[PDB]
Amino acid sequence: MESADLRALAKHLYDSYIKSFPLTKAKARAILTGKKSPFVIYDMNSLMMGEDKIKFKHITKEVAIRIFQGCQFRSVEAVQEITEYAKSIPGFVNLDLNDQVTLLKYGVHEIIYTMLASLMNKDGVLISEGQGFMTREFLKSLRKPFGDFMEPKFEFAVKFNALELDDSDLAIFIAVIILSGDRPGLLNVKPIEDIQDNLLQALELQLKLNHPESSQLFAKLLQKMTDLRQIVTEHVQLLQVIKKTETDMSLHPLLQEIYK
Amino acid sequence: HMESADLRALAKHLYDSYIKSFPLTKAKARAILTGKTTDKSPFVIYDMNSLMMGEDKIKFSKEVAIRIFQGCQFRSVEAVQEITEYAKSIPGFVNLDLNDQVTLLKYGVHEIIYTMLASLMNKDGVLISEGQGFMTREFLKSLRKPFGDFMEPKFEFAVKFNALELDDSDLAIFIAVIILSGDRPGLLNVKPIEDIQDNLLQALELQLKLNHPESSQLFAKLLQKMTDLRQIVTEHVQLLQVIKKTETDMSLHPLLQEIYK
Ligand SMILES: O=C(O)c1ccc(-c2nn(Cc3c(Cl)cccc3C(F)(F)F)c3ccc(Cl)cc23)c(OCc2ccccc2)c1
Ligand SMILES: O=C(O)c1ccc(-c2nn(Cc3c(Cl)cccc3C(F)(F)F)c3ccc(Cl)cc23)c(OCc2ccccc2)c1
Repeated sequence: MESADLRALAKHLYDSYIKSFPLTKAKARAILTGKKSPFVIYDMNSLMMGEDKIKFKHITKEVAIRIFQGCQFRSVEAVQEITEYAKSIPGFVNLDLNDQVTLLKYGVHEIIYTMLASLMNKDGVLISEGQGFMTREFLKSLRKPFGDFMEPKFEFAVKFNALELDDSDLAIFIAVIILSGDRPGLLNVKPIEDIQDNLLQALELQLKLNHPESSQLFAKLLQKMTDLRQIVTEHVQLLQVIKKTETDMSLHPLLQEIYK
Repeated sequence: HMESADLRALAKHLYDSYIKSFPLTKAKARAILTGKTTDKSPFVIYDMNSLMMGEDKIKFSKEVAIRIFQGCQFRSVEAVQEITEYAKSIPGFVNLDLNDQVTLLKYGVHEIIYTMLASLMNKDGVLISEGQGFMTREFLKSLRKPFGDFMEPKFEFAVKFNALELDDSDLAIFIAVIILSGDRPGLLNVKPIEDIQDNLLQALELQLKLNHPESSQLFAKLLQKMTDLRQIVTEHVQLLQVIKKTETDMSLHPLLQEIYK
């Protein structure tokens, strides 16, 4: 590829990434630092006032369940956002339809965790397009398996955010995740890896121009995909504990199907 | 109101999801029904013995009409699942109130099943087991007690509906328009549902015009078919409640159980 083409590909993805995702990293960092202040959830009572404040649809019997299920609601929303962005990656829509489904089926969890760090600091997480803020303290302190469902995400995000990537970096990074040629059941891997080679090239040039003073940031960011695979697995294994433990969770079969 | 280029994009988006979500497309169904091919020919079920040989051919305990009736329930549940997956891809649907999401599907899945079952039908019968079987209308109509005429209303609608000669790219938008109906009982926020339907209706009008330029007023004719569906769903529901209060032997799947509450 030629450098001018990698600049063009990077700009393409950044523009799409902004249109696809409601709350950008740049905007989220403005809210967390205090630069319109969000509503803060730190305990039982402020949660009760919050679902009365903005009427969170993710939030509205037991508290720890309602919070867990609110993550699912927002996760379903996010999957669709990623699916739209995926269509703007040059070459993606020309792939075999089964392979498009396969790449998204397996990539979304890694991409959600990555983008969830954009909404997080060491003390909590933004919610509802940045109008809320749920504290790490409150999440960590939830009961039984829910307390320890939330804390691993924060632990990844604090390390990941130490890289100080911006939205133009992340757009290419997320694209690289989607075009992973090692997902189970892919029919035609060659054109997928061909796109990933171009995206990898663009990420490399992007990180060098946008962080010239950061030695081997490219390599350091590819090593975070090691983390991602591990956390996604830990995440999956945790869901199956709730399914086989919680008699409270049985919901509406239709909702169950939406969240399948 | 949108720009034509944006409506074509929405049409292309929905057709692509429809392909990804529904295994047996109308295009594939018509190829098997038309024949000519030797690699796709179905095994045909027209009586007791060919049904018995059929479960040995296609791999499709108790009484025949029941086993047949149960084969429809199984496939309906799968259909509910497929429609739910398609719905999530409709831009804006998953962003709606959670109650309304459930509500739109509760009432819409039957109208959509009937519509898409027409794709699997001609005047003589229906494809089964992902198009590997074909059961004759004659055979269904001749089932006993209340089950005989349980199957027949579907055929009556399908023969008329297939006369519009829609293809999958048209049906994709049509199905979406059905789901995002703002006049379903118990919806909390009709406005955001209606704004989505305006976009889907806009997309449908443009799609039908480009893809059937010589089909005068096909848009309006296709909306007048949404009238039929509402009537057939009611007759269907009322017939199940007869079976439920007659066959205590038989039992319904929880997903369908809930949809009719
Ligand atoms: O606005 C966003 O971009 C956004 C994305 C992700 C989360 C979120 N998801 N999950 C669990 C999870 C993950 Cl991580 C990945 C796939 C599927 C799921 C699951 F289980 F929900 F299905 C979390 C677990 C812990 C935390 Cl603090 C956040 C998440 C999100 O939450 C914001 C949120 C937190 C509390 C209550 C409501 C909403 C937002
Ligand atoms: O391949 C498909 O996409 C497909 C979809 C629908 C049917 C089918 N369902 N039903 C009854 C029904 C309806 Cl209509 C809606 C909700 C719930 C139910 C019920 F009662 F079963 F719970 C039928 C009644 C009459 C007819 Cl000829 C078809 C159907 C279907 O059958 C194909 C089929 C016919 C025989 C044996 C096995 C499968 C297929």
